[PDB]
This record gives sequence, C-alpha cells and structure tokens, in this order.
Amino acid sequence: EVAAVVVVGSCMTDLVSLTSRLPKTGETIHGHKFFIGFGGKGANQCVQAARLGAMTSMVCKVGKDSFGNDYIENLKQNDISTEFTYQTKDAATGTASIIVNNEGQNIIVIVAGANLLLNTEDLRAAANVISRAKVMVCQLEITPATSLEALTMARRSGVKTLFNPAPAIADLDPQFYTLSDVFCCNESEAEILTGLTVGSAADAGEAALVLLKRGCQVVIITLGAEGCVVLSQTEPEPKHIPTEKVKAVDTTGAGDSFVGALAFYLAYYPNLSLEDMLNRSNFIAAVSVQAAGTQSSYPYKKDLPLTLFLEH
Amino acid sequence: EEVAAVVVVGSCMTDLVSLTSRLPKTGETIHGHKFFIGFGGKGANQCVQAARLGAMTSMVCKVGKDSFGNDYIENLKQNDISTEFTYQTKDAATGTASIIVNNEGQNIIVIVAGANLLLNTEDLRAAANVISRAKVMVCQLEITPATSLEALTMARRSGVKTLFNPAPAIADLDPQFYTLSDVFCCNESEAEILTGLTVGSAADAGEAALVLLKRGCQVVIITLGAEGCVVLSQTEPEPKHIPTEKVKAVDTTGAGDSFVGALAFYLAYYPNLSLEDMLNRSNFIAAVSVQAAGTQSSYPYKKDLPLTLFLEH
Ligand SMILES: Nc1ncnc2c1ncn2[C@@H]1O[C@H](COP(=O)(O)O)[C@@H](O)[C@H]1O
Ligand SMILES: Nc1ncnc2c1ncn2[C@@H]1O[C@H](COP(=O)(O)O)[C@@H](O)[C@H]1O
Ligand SMILES: [Cl-]
Ligand code: NA
Ligand code: NA
Ligand code: NA
Ligand code: NA
Repeated sequence: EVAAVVVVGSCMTDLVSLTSRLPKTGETIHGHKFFIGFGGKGANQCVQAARLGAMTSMVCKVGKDSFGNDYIENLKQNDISTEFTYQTKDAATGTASIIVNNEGQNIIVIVAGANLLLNTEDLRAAANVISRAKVMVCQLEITPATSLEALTMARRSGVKTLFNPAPAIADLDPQFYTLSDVFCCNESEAEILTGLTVGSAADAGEAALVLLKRGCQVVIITLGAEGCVVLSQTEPEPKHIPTEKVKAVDTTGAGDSFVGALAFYLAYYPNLSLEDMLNRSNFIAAVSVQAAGTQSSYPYKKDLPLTLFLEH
Repeated sequence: EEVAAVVVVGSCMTDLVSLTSRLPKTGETIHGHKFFIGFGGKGANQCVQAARLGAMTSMVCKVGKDSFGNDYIENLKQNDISTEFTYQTKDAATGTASIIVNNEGQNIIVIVAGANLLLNTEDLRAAANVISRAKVMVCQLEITPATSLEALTMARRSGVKTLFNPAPAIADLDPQFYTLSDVFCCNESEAEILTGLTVGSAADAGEAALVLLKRGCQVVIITLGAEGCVVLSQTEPEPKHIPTEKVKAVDTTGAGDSFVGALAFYLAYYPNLSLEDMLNRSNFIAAVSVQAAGTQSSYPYKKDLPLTLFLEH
C-alpha cells in the first residue's frame, strides 16, 4: 500500500547501564543492569503513527552492523516500510550510551553515526514514496541540510510538511520556517530558537508568534503537563489547549508520541479542526507518559478509546 | 577432530566504545565522534590469543540469547575456538562493557556482567570430558567466584594444570584460589589489592609476589606493563625480573589478556620450555598487541610472528 506518512530522520540505539555511582576518570565501575532500547526522534515519531494505524515509511540510515539489522527488525515489527532505510558500512548505527546512578543522575554520550550520512542522493532515490505521501515529518537528528531537502522535496509535490526542530539549533536556516506547514517544538527549543524566556503559556504564545512571523503556517509549542499552545497564519491568537493531569510514570519520548500522533491525524483525519487534532494528540502522548520505556510506552489503536478515531 | 589442549572457563563481554573530546561531567549530555563495537571479556580475550597462536581451545562461558550473544559465538567460531560449551540463556543479556574515551586516551568504563554470572555448576559438569583431556585450564574473576573455584577444582582433580588470573582483583580472595593455582598471574594494581602492599617497582613486586607465593601458589607472575614481568616459584623463590623491549605503544588495552593467553599456549604445547623462556615469548606477543588498536583485533596470529617463538627445547 502507498505510505501516507513518510518520516525522514533518525534511528538511534539506547545502550543503558545502571550503576550505584557514576564513574570517575580512569575508573571502572560494575553496574547492576544493562538494557537496550530503540530510540531516535524519527523512528519514535514513525512508530507512534504506525501504531495508530498509519501506513508509514521510514527514510533513514543505520549501519550495516547488528544494531542496524536489529533496528530494521524493530521497524518491521511495527509495520513500518523499510524500503528506504539505508544501511551503510561507513559508520555505525547511531548510539546513545547512558549511565544512570542510584540518585537518578546520568551521563549521556551520543554518537549520531550513520544518521549523519543520510544524504540528498538517498532522499532522491525515495522520491516515489515522498511524492505520494500526505505528510512528511522531519527533525534535526540528521544533517540539517538533509532535513531541509526533504522538506523541499515534500513542498514541490504538495505534501504537507511537519517539522520538529529538535534538538534545536540557535542559527536555524530561515528556510526551515518557510518550508514548514506545521512547526512543532517544546519550551526549551523555542527559547533556543527565539532567544526568549518561556516560563509560562503566555510567554510561549509570544515565542510562538516570533516563530510564526518567520513564515511557519502553523506553530505548536508543547508544554509538558500543561498541554500545548497553537497559533496559525489564519488565526494568530495563541490558543492554549490544556491536558487533564495524569500520574506520570516516565515522560521520556512524550514529544515524539505527540508529533507522531499529529502526523497520523494530518494524514488520516484532515477534516478535524486543529484544536481537535491537538486534543487527541495530547491524550495519546499523555498515555505514553504513564508507562516506561519510550517506544514500548506508545499505545496501539486497539488499547485506546474508540472516540479518538471517529468524527465529532 | 583435535582435542582441545586449552580450556578457558570465564567471561565474554561486548565492548561498546564511544570516542569523545572530553569525558562527560555528572548530568551532561555530550556528543562523541565515533562508536565501535568490539569483542571483549577477559576469558574470551585469553582464549582468542591462544587460538591465534595455534592452540585448540574450548571456551566455556555463558552469553545471552540476544544479538550480542549470537555475534559473540560467531566471533569465537571465526577464531577457531570450540563453542560446544558456550551457553546462551534467555535470562540475562550478554555481558557488556560500556567505555567512553577522550582524546587523551583517558576513560570511564561501566561493566555489566550479565549472562556471565549465570554460568553455573551444571554447565561446568557437562564439560567434564573436555576438561579431563585438556592440558591447561584458564580462569579469571569475571564470572561467579564460586564458578571459577569449581573450574579450578575440576582441573586439579583431572591433573590439568591451572592458570589463574585474579582479575579484577578483590581484597580477601578465598584462600583456595591460591592453593588451586599452579600458575597465578596478575598485574601490579591487582597485587596491591590482594596483598595490601604498594607496588611501585619491580623490587616491590617481588615482595608482593612472595606473599602471594606463601599463600600456596606453585608459580606467581606479576606483569609490569612496559617493565615486562616478575616471576617466582616454589622451587625457585627468588624473584626473577624479565624485561621487555621499549616499543612504541599504540593501545595497551587487553595486553594482559594477550600475555595470559600466550602463556596458556606455551604451557599446553611447549611444556618443556623453561618458565623464563615462556615468559619472554609471552612478553613479546603481548608487546605486539600493544602496537595496534582494538583489543582482540590487535592479537597476532602465528603466521605474522617470528618463527623463533615456535621452536622447542
Ligand atoms: N507530565 C505530563 N502529563 C501529561 N501529559 C504530558 C506530560 N508531559 C508531557 N505530556 C504530553 O506529551 C507532550 C510532550 O511535551 P514536552 O514535555 O514539551 O515534550 C505534551 O505536549 C503533552 O501532550
Ligand atoms: N608499553 C608496553 N610495552 C611492551 N609490553 C607491554 C607494554 N604494556 C604492556 N605490555 C605487555 O603486556 C603485559 C601486561 O601488562 P599489564 O597490563 O601491566 O599487566 C606486560 O607483562 C607486557 O608483557
Ligand atoms: Cl563499587
Ligand atoms: Na521533542
Ligand atoms: Na513513557
Ligand atoms: Na590483566
Ligand atoms: Na593493542
């Protein structure tokens, strides 16, 4: 089947060691638990959309190494097309090595790896899939130039663009904004992007407006527990969409659950209002927040209320 | 076809190595510039070196039923090591060593033993016929102490020479580890932990070695990085220093394991060399490993070494 949602972006393998204390320079320490997790903002977004029922295609680059083979199998296991998941001998699969002590303090070492080698030729080979999609989703864990090209290829075929500038970059190219039909980020990303302080939903509306003035059609800033705030060119007044309090268990990758869900709605429920989409998206993300383990916490359609999948 | 003359009961671990500009401070997320996966664990390293010199080896160990463990078995097989008693378990992940290295080669290392801790007495018992035909058993401390102790007893009772490497070392090690060791081999910092003494010299090491010898080892060897090693025996208790040639070290990681795996090779295949001789050859082989990167990848093959290392008494 033709994929409605195409995600051009990152896969990363989380390599997590639990220890009683963090090591000092020169020290070997014995930890008490290791585990592997599937991450990367692209793949996370793609998985959430897929689990809600989207036909997706993941365009990305991993290693020709075990991590990369295992990533491919995780995508397939989630019913994501891996036709343009490239494997390269030139770098390892992206990694995040995470050490956490008994106090919850951590050290993280990220090696973007093969994700940085995804390039223009790769995306051109994927032109069929990109052109026939309804939504293209991009972030900033691959080369910026590659994301920019993906956005451009989407615009030239009339595909809707959902851009998530995460992690944020202070001097982001002005074209990112003009190429973004929907531009979605969090509070600390907005601060980096605009130079402002965002300690309130009001402060966020002001940062959102700056971003909107740079040429995004729609700007959405996520606000953790506080839900999100939205503006558009047609409706420039910031509208706050709260989300009902829940007992958060692990909020890791909540933003990716949100974005993936938004991608799902944009592609499959185009006639919902934007306000409506963002409620459903907030809800789905809030579900992810109540279980551990990032992708493993992303709900499937069958475990969610049927109301999220009807009109009204 | 061929009987394994060297049996190694011990650890496999997957090395997960991130190169960075600086080591991360508490709470910090940093970006590194390179990631490598490697095959480690003191047992497997020892075994690989012996195998590459020509020994028929058998690796007794436990890894996960996971990708790391399937990859580890393929590494062993690729090095011509028997994996008949390399067990795989659903109950834990393959052991890991998560390593961050900065531009200066300083590091932080987090080891998670994982499946290596589940190697148990039933697993060893199945290996009894192999142990009984071996010439040398090699153990370390990266599996359960009790499992290593049982491997050493199973070796003794079959008349198989025991080569014990108490690494990582621990204060107040069971007295039986010494009495069950025909050859007991460790480095300077291990010797300090084991004896409570300070070893900042080859002379200091001889004194630590003597303590260790008094606890009942037949032969004690302490490795001394660039200084080579020092040896004592019950029959010859005077410490003998064996130096080794200044070479330009590129990466000394796993050099000790190269040294031990070579020694294991000699004990098994050249039993009539003098001990002094064995330790020159071993020093040399370990010194070659130090001139290339990547632990097992730096361990030389017999065909790439001077033919003089393979001649008899
Ligand atoms: N503590 C929380 N309680 C309920 N929902 C949350 C919480 N944190 C995040 N979310 C949801 O997931 C998204 C992730 O937002 P952020 O925390 O800005 O990455 C939010 O916009 C909410 O929809
Ligand atoms: N810089 C070096 N030059 C030559 N040989 C070395 C060097 N570092 C380690 N080795 C060899 O590997 C053994 C193990 O060293 P150590 O890690 O100190 O136990 C030594 O006994 C030497 O045979
Ligand atoms: Cl400790
Ligand atoms: Na985010
Ligand atoms: Na979660
Ligand atoms: Na050692
Ligand atoms: Na080396």
